[PDB]
Amino acid sequence: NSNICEVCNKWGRLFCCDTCPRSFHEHCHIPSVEANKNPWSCIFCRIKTIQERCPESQSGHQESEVLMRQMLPEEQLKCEFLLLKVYCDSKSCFFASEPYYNREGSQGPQKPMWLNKVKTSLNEQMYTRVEGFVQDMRLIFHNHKEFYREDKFTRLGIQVQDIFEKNFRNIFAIQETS
Ligand SMILES: [Zn+2]
Ligand SMILES: [Zn+2]
Ligand SMILES: [Zn+2]
Repeated sequence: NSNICEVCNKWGRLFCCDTCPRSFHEHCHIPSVEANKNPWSCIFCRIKTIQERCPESQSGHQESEVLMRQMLPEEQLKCEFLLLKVYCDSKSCFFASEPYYNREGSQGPQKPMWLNKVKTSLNEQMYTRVEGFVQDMRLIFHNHKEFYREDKFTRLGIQVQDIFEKNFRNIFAIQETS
């Protein structure tokens, strides 16, 4: 196995995947690494198994159809993985915890959102459809863009949204277009 966490790339107290070489800190993995389970397969392995069990699940889909899906186990899992993929980029540190807003010439968003709040919402099964999770994810970056205006710090929002959107199209097998 790897000697660093796959998500945050740091050493420490790591839990090792039994079906691939990846390793994780307890609360870096989503869901948090399970108490027992021998052997244990990580989220990457579990997502791979879904695809292998239903090869056709990789044929192209319409975003509109994906967003209306109910958060049954497999969609719950895919959303956990997509969130994990955002946390894997170091730039996610800017969006992880609860933000605050006091900048001259700007007003805070009406509905603040951050990655840890989405993490909790997923953990407590608060979303009934994929749409709920994707809306909150996109809100994080949209709140950022609006608040930071012409400061070049706005680009952090663009960069992390691009990671989200690429991984969304990949995980949910969205039909490729120009
Ligand atoms: Zn970690
Ligand atoms: Zn694995
Ligand atoms: Zn099948």
